[PDB]
Amino acid sequence: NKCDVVVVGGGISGMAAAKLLHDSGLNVVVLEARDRVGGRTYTLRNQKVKYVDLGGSYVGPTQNRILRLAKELGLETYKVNEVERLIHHVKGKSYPFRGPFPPVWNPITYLDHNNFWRTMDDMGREIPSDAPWKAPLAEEWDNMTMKELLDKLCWTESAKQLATLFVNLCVTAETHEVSALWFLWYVKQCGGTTRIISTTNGGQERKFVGGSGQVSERIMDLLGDRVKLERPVIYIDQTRENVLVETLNHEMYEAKYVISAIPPTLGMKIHFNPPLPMMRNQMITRVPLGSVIKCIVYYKEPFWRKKDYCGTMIIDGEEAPVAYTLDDTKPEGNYAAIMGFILAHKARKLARLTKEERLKKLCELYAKVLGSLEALEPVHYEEKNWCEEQYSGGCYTTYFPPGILTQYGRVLRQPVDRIYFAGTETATHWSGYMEGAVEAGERAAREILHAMGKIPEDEIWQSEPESVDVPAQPITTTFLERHLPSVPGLLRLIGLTTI
Amino acid sequence: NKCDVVVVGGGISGMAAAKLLHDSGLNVVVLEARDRVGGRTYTLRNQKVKYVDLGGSYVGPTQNRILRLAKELGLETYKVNEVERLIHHVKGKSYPFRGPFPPVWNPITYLDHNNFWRTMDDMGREIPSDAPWKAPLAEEWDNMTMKELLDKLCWTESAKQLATLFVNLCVTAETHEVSALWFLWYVKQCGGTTRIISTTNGGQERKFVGGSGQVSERIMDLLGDRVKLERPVIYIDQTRENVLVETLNHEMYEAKYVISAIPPTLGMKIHFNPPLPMMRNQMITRVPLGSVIKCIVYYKEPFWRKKDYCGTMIIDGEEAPVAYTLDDTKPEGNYAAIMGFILAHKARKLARLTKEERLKKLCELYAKVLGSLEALEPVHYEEKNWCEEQYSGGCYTTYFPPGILTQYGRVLRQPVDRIYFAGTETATHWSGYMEGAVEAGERAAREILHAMGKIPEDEIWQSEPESVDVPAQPITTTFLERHLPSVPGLLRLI
Ligand SMILES: *[C]C1=C([C])[C]=C2C(=[C]1)N([C][C]([O])[C]([O])[C]([O])[C]OP([O])(=O)OP([O])(=O)O[C][C]1O[C](N3[C]=NC4=C3N=[C]N=C4[N])[C]([O])[C]1[O])C1=NC(=O)[N]C(=O)C1=N2C#C[C][N][C]1[C][C]C2=[C][C]=C([O])[C]=C12
Ligand SMILES: *[C]C1=C([C])[C]=C2C(=[C]1)N([C][C]([O])[C]([O])[C]([O])[C]OP([O])(=O)OP([O])(=O)O[C][C]1O[C](N3[C]=NC4=C3N=[C]N=C4[N])[C]([O])[C]1[O])C1=NC(=O)[N]C(=O)C1=N2C#C[C][N][C]1[C][C]C2=[C][C]=C([O])[C]=C12
Repeated sequence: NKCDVVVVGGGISGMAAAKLLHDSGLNVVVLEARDRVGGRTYTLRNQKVKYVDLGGSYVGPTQNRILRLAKELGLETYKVNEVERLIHHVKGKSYPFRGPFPPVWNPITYLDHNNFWRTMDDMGREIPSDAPWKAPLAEEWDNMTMKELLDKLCWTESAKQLATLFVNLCVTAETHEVSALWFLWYVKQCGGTTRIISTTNGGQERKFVGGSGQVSERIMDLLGDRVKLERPVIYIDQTRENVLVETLNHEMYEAKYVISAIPPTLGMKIHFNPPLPMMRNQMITRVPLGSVIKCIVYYKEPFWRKKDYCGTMIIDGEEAPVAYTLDDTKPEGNYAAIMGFILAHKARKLARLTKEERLKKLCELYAKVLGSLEALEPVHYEEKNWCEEQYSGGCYTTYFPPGILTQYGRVLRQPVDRIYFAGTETATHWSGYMEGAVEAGERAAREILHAMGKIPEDEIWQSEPESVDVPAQPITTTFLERHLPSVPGLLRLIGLTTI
Repeated sequence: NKCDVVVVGGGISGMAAAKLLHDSGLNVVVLEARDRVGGRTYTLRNQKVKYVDLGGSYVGPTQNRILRLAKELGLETYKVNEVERLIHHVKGKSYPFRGPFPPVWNPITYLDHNNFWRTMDDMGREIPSDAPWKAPLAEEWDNMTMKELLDKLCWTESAKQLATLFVNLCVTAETHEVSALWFLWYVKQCGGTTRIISTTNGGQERKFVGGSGQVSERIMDLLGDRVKLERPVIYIDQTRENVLVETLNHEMYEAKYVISAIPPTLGMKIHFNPPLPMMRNQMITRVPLGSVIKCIVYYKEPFWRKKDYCGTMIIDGEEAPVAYTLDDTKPEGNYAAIMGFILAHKARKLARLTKEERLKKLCELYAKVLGSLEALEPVHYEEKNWCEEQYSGGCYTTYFPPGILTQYGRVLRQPVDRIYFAGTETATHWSGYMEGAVEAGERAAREILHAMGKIPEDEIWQSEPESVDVPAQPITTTFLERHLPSVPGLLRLI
């Protein structure tokens, strides 16, 4: 019934917010729509897999908030396997390699690939993490899709194809679906291209022992009966002295403040009194989530390792159901498995098939890429299509179509009277990730603490000490990477010498 | 409590559906979120204006369903004033003209303008009205914005600017916000460029005497206590023998079938059991509505007529708050007024001002364009910002960003178990308009009649006889319009 703060949503963001407020001495209630906590994280447990993350899973260096929260809750990490060679599969052929980036030998194609990644980061440096709409060329960049940007930037099909794969994998959307400004912001706010794509020293370095679902579960344990499951919020009324929050199962909650810790568009599932301000009213209809099926195929042994493959495959081409895989074997070396993502339009297309049909397609692809008949002998399979989730809307996160970020971006975390906004989408560092969920939840909680006069303004945004367990190596470039010309740059140099 | 069909939404589409079902002998209930019917139509009445449409207003030739429904309800139309000259205001100067298209005098610019409009219609001919995703180049066209298309097509800035205005005015969205495939479909399904932009012989020919709100109001009169106001639907349960529909004020309704007659994205305001199928679940997060403020400035007399101007202004440029106006004077010649639309990003930008500040900006603009100090002396002002509406989401209609129509378009009117889908967004002719609302409402109603075994399959989609009161003249082109080369075409000949 009556409390200090109602938190809507029991994903990592809502749970982090509720924990901070509870630890500060406030009476909190978490209203969660599902019969479980965790949201876009979900750890399945059964005999065949022990445990498997079907949602968010990976953590890495510079993600210090999720690492600190998880450590406090008694969790540990382990390293994703990257000992052996990675594979880039292009035009029906596999090319083994080492390092974060697939190597290119052709001098022209090399210049083009080098320029693409460099330019992504160059453009990123002009975009403020906390206010992308303030970039000098914000409007110009926001009014084009990533498809248009790639068409302008990439002078080789090889670079364009890899860049396209990169976009699909990063944001589970097509290049023509997303704003260039928003995408460039997204990469920059994760620390740039190298940091976002890397396993070793990047976002995919580690997983939690026992699954990421334990983060939300263990906070629920701490909060006890304060977390209310199967309580979808339907109505928020701010016309009176205290805020009134109503659920689908007819219960009413009274609070001084509310934290909305749900994906921005899912705010549409709530009826507001008074109506939302114009800008937010329209913003929440303009911000979809991406499309992905996460698929895990289990084998008797991690047979790829014997061929000096780590299990990482970057797979180009329309025919391939999965464009990217990682070894998902347990740290102990058992429950051998390959994790793959079916991305964007392919998630839409292949959802039509049965689970068994998708398993067959994946195994046949992996057999081709790994050059191994053993890939045709799976022992188990698990998958989750996030497009079907009423209380997620998709995965991994919210994307912005052309024109939206400059027009509506300012609104994302602007309080509406006594409602404050959390959720990973409102983060300024690793927005879209579990790390961003923690940042946003704790920041929203502190906004309320400030509103109550409990903390000063300069304490709303708090820095995070670097993890001792997961140290971050700096991102470096070589002299040649910095100064080699683009393709048009080389042609301009040719045009001058000839004159 | 218990009925045959629950209709969610009491706009024109929901009302048309409910009327058809009621007239067929079925027990219907309409659940409407607001304290009024009409939705994206709203007629305000007061002493100063008599009546004014603040939402949808215009009807015209080929819109035979809305015309027939309105006639049956006892309504009449009158013609929007287009007797005198139209004005095109470009680079700070007014150029009076006659006919639907503003003239172009520079020869290269003429070729470019001619080619733009022609190409829009050429492309439209390859897009099926009932299945735009089946266009031969559907994917190619859906994967680019209208901005990209205009950049490719328009070899002059003059043509590009006018084309941009056209897009903003048609769909209350920026060229970079919308799919080219969807926009080309939208124009084609209204009958093409000439039909959509024209007052005389086009979509803006007429208004209803007394306001368009009377359509929904008079159907509410016919249905009596069957329309429930201030009943926002929050929950639909299809797990049992009968469908259960719950409202925010705690009431429960039981029906054999449901019609959803709300904008597609507003389906998000309803919690579903079982959950929606994947494709619809995601579709309804990908389909926003446009942004517009409709503004009506009142004057003592229709003074523009004395200068041989009809009141139509096409106003280019970023500085102008309003890009397009029409004379909104009553058929009797009193309550003189100019109607203008503040479109897309300008609706967002200028919403920050006060009502009085917007009035001043409009009056100063109209004084400039009409070249008349009389424009600085308004007697009254009314406006409505549709962006602020929880139960509309915007106006005039839903737009599709790049990539959405091909991936999710098939889902729009696909039934979900016992839920059928109406709303103007699901129409195949004048989708986006009051006409489309009637088409979709009646079609959804007939889908249910077929499901009940009351009518055969071939009766779900029904043709409409042409209005005797509002006859349609055919759209024609000249030999030169058809065969004159584009700018690149002329360069190839050189
Ligand atoms: C799904 C997914 C997947 C599949 C994957 C992934 C992911 C996902 N991610 C993301 C995460 O998960 C996120 O971010 C988080 O989780 C979020 O959180 P938040 O904010 O909290 O949210 P959520 O969860 O959603 O929650 C919410 C809640 O609420 C609720 N509700 C609703 N509604 C309502 C409610 N309640 C009451 N009422 C109402 N009305 C719900 O239910 C919930 O619960 C991730 N992340 C991380 O970190 N990591 C990872 O891993 C992940 N994942 C992914 C990844 C990928 N990666 C890849 C590989 C390679 C690469 C490269 C580059 C890039 O960029 C990427 C990549
Ligand atoms: C807003 C607007 C404006 C400002 C203007 C205009 C318009 C609009 N339009 C459109 C119309 O209005 C529409 O289409 C209709 O109305 C629609 O109908 P429907 O489908 O039925 O829908 P609605 O209304 O929305 O209804 C719905 C209902 O539902 C309800 N709900 C929600 N949610 C819910 C509910 N309930 C229960 N529960 C829940 N949950 C609500 O409340 C409602 O009631 C139009 N149209 C026509 O036809 N006409 C006109 O005029 C119009 N307008 C406009 C126009 C413009 N024009 C321009 C000038 C020049 C030009 C050229 C070209 C083009 O294209 C255009 C133009």
